[PDB]
Amino acid sequence: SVYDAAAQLTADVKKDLRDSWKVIGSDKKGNGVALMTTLFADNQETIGYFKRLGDVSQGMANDKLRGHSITLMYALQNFIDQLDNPDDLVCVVEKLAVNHITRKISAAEFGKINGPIKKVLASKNFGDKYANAWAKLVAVVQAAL
Amino acid sequence: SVYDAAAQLTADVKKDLRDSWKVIGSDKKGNGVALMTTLFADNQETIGYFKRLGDVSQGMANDKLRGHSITLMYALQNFIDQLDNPDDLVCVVEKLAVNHITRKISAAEFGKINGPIKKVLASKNFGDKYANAWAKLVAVVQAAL
Ligand code: HEM
Ligand code: HEM
Repeated sequence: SVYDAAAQLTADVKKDLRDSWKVIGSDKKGNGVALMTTLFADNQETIGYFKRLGDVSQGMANDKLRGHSITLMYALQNFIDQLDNPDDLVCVVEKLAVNHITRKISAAEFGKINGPIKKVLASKNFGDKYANAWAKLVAVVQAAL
Repeated sequence: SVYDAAAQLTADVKKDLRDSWKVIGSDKKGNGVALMTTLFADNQETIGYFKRLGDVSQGMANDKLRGHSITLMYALQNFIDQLDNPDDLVCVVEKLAVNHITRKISAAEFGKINGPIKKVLASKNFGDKYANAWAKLVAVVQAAL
C-alpha cells in the first residue's frame, strides 16, 4: 500500500532527501523550471499533456509554466516536511495522486520524472545515492497510481 | 486587475503578513483544518463544493480533508514566499485561480474565507490589523477569478 511505501523510507534515506532538498529547494523558481524543461527535452512525448501551459519552449518567460513550476516545488516541500509522519505523508501524496489520475497519468509515466530529478541533483553535485533516495520518494506516489 | 491588486501589498502589509504567518504557518495541519472546519461551520452553503472530501464534519479524522488542508497551507506559504517579486506572485496566484474557476468558485464566494482567517488569527492573538492585511492578499486571488 501507499502506507507501506511511506513506512519504508529509512532514517538514512530521509537524511539524504533533506540534505539535498536544502539545496535544490532553495531556488524553487530556477530548479522547478529546470525540472520541467528537462522533462520536455528528454521526454518530448509528454509535451501534449501540458497544453494548458501554452508554449513550454519559452521557459522562464512563460508565466503559466513558471507558475506551474514554482507550485510543483511546493508539493515537494510538502512531502519533505511530512517525512517523519507516514500518516500525514500518505494523505498529501494521495491528494496529489488524484490530480494526476484525473489527467490519466499512470504510475509508469509519473516515474519519467526520475531522469530530470537525477540531472537537476547532479547539477548541484548530488550523486547516484541521492538520486536513488528521490526515486524512493517518487515510488510512494507511484503506489497511489 | 491582479497587477493593481498586487500593488496594494505595501511594505507595511507585507510585514504584517510575514509576522503573522510565522505563527499560523508553524502548524499547517492544525491551522489548516481549523480554517476549513470554520468555513464549513459559518458558511454551510459551501459544503456542496467539497463533495470529493466526503464527510467534512469529521474534521481531522477525515484523511481527505486533512490532505486537502495541509496542501492549502502550502499554497499560502507559496504566496508569502513570492511577496518580494510581484511578477512571480501573480503567476502563482493565477495558477491557483484556475483551480477554483474550474470548480465554479466566484470572487465573492472565494472571499468567504476572510471570516475564517480572521477567526483563526484571533485565536492566536492577531487582531483586525492582521485580518485586514490577509484580506488584501485574498483580494489578489479574487482579482483573478
Ligand atoms: C515529482 C513529480 C511530480 C510532482 C510533484 C507533480 C506535481 C504537480 C502539481 C502540484 C500539479 C498541479 C495540480 C493541479 O493544480 O491540478 C501538477 C499538474 C500536472 N502534472 Fe504533475 N507532478 C509531477 C510529475 C508529473 C509527471 C512526470 C507528469 C507527466 C508525465 C505530470 C503531469 C501533470 C499534468 C498533465 C498536470 C496538469 C497540468 C495543467 O494542465 O495545469 N506530472 N503536477
Ligand atoms: C485562502 C484561500 C484559499 C486557498 C489558498 C485555497 C487553496 C486551494 C488548493 C491548494 C486547492 C487544491 C487544488 C487542486 O488540487 O485542485 C483547493 C481546492 C478547492 N478549493 Fe480552495 N482555497 C481557498 C479558498 C476557497 C474557498 C473560499 C472555496 C469555496 C467557497 C474554495 C473551493 C475549493 C474547492 C471546491 C476545491 C476542490 C476540492 C476538491 O474537490 O478536492 N477554496 N483550494
